[PDB]
Amino acid sequence: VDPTHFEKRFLKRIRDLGEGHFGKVELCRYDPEGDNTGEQVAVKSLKPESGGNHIADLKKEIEILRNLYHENIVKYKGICTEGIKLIMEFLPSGSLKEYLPKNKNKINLKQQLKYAVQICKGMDYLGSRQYVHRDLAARNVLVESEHQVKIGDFGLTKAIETDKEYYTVKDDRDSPVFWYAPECLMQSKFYIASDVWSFGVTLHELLTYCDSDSSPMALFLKMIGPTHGQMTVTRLVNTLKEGKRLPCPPNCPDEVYQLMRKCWEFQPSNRTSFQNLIEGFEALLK
Amino acid sequence: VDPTHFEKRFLKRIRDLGEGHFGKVELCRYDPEGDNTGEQVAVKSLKPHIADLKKEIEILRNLYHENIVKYKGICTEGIKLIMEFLPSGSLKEYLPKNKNKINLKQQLKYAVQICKGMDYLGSRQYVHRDLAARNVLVESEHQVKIGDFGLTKAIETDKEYYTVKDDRDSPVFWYAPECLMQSKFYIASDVWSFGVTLHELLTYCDSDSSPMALFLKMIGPTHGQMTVTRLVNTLKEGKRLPCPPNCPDEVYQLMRKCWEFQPSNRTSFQNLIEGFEALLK
Ligand SMILES: N#CC[C@]1(n2cc(C(N)=O)c(NC(=O)C3CC3)n2)CCN(Cc2ccc(C3=CCCCC3)cc2)C[C@H]1F
Ligand SMILES: N#CC[C@]1(n2cc(C(N)=O)c(NC(=O)C3CC3)n2)CCN(Cc2ccc(C3=CCCCC3)cc2)C[C@H]1F
Repeated sequence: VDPTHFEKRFLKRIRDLGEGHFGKVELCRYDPEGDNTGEQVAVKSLKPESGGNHIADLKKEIEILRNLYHENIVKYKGICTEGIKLIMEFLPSGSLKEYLPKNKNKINLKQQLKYAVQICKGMDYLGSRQYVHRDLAARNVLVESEHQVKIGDFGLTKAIETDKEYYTVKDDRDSPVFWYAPECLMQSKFYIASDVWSFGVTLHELLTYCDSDSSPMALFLKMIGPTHGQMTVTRLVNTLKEGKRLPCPPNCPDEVYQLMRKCWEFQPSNRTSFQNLIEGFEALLK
Repeated sequence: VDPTHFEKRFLKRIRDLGEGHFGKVELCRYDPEGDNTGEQVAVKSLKPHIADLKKEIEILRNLYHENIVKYKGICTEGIKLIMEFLPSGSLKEYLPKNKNKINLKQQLKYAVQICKGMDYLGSRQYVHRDLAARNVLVESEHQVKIGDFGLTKAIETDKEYYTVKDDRDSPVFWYAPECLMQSKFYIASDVWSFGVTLHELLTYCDSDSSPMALFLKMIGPTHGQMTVTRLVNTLKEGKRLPCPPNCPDEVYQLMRKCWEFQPSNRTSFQNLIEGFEALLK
C-alpha cells in the first residue's frame, strides 16, 4: 500500500476550515476501520465549478507542497484521486488569526519574536527553492503548539524562472492587496523582496495579536479617504508613494518596529532579507 | 409670477429618461391648464446629495451658451431641477440610429460645438469631470448641447485643479491618469475626456468599440479592484485607443494630443476648435 494514497470511500468529511479561490480546505477523518479512530486530516479541493486552469494550478500546488520538507512548513500527507484532493496534517490550534486573540496571556513578546524567526526560516527555505509565496498573512500561519508555527497554505505559490528576479501574475481577482508590495499592486510583479514586504505586514498582525480592529485592512482603510474598491487599490498605491506605513503596534519596542519598517522600503532592492530579519530577532532574544 | 418656479401640482410625469448618482431624470409635461398642451421638460430629482444637487442647480442656472442645455427653473417643497427637453436624446442613442445622415463633416462640426461648450465652462473656472457621448444631447442634425453637469466642480482662482474625492462611481475609462492616480481634476482632464468622447462620436457610439470594451480587450477582464491599476499601467506603457474605422489620420492626431500623459502637454480646447475648423475648410 502507498501511505500517501487516501481512498475516497474512507475519507469522512467533518466540516469546512476555509473557503477561497474556487475551492475549500475541509477537516476530514481518514477512517479505514470504520470506528471513528482514524487520523484527522485537512483536505484541500476545488468546487465542481473550475475553468481558467484551476485544476492545473492545484496539481502544481500539490507537487510544490509534496517536495517541501521544513519544520516551519505544514506536512504533506498524500492525495485522494477521482477531482484530485491534497491531504495535509491537521493543526487543531488553527492560524495565528484564531489562536493569538485567545492566548494573549501565554504569548509574550519573546514568544512572538520566536514565531517571527520560525516564519522567516520557512520563507527563506521557500526562497532557497526559487518560490515566491504571494499570500504570507497571519491567516496562513498555523499553530503546531505554543512553541512552533508552520506556514499552512501554498495556493498562490509560484516558481521564479532561473536567471529571473520575479514572477508576473495575470490572474488577479482575489489579491490580498493590504499585504502587497507597491510593485505587486502597480505592475503585478512578485519578487522574493515582495514576500519580505508581506512578512512585515504579518509581523504587524502578530504584534497586535490579530485583533480585527487593528488588521492591516482596518488600518489602511482608516488612512485612505472616500473610495470605491475600483479606486481603493489606486488610493492605497498613492498613500504608500507618499510614504505612509502601518503605525507601530501598542507595546511594540521601537527596535522591533525598525526591523518591520525595513520590510516596507518602496523599492524591492532596498528591503531587508529573511536571513537579516532572523539575525535581528535573535539579537533581541539574547 | 416667477417663470422659473414650477408648481409640483402641474408637473405631470410621462416616463424616465435616465438614472445615475442616487436619482433620475424624467420627462414631464408642465401642464397648468390641465389639457395636455403644456411644454415637455426634463426633471432631475433624488430618491428619498441634496446639497450637491443644489450646487449643480446654481452652476447650470448661471451658464448661458448655445452648446449648453438650457436651465428652465426649479420645483421646491426637497428640490427638482427643470431643464429643456431634447427629444433626440444623447449621441449614444442618436448616432447608432442616424449613421446614413451624419457624415464626417457633421461629426467634426459636433466636435467643435462640444469644444466651444467645454471652453465656455473652463472660462467660468469649472471642471466637468463627466464628459462622455451619453452626456452630449442632440438639439437637431446640426447642433449638440452638453446635457448634464452632475459631477461639475469649481477650480479655486490661482489653483490648477480640484481634488474630489467622493470617488466611488468614476467613469474610469474616460479619466486622465492624474484622475486615476491622485484623484486630481484640471481643465486638461476635461481635454482627455473630450478625446475619448471624440473616439465614441467617430465610431457612432457602437457598444462593441466603446472605450470600456476597447480598454478591457487591452488589459483583460482582470478584477476591477485591479482593473484601474492595470489601466494606469497601460496608459504609462504609452498605449491609447486605436484610430476609429474610416477616421483620417489628421483627425486621429488631434485626438492623440488630448492623450499626452502630462496635463501640461495636452492640447487646449481653442487649439482643437482651430484644428477641426482647418479640416472643414
Ligand atoms: N494555513 C492555513 C489556513 C487554513 N487551514 C489549514 C488548517 C490545517 N491544516 O489544520 C487549518 N486549521 C484550522 O483552521 C484549525 C481548526 C482551527 N486551517 C488553510 C487555508 N484555508 C484557506 C484556503 C482555502 C482554499 C484554498 C484553495 C485555493 C485554490 C485551490 C482550491 C482551494 C486556498 C486557501 C483556510 C484554512 F483552512
Ligand atoms: N445629457 C444627458 C443625458 C440625460 N438626458 C437629458 C435629456 C434632456 N434634457 O432632454 C435627455 N433626453 C433624452 O434622453 C431624450 C429622449 C431621448 N436625456 C440626462 C442625464 N441622465 C443621467 C443622470 C440621471 C440622474 C442623475 C442624478 C444625479 C444626482 C441628482 C439626481 C439625479 C444624473 C445623471 C441621463 C439622461 F436622462
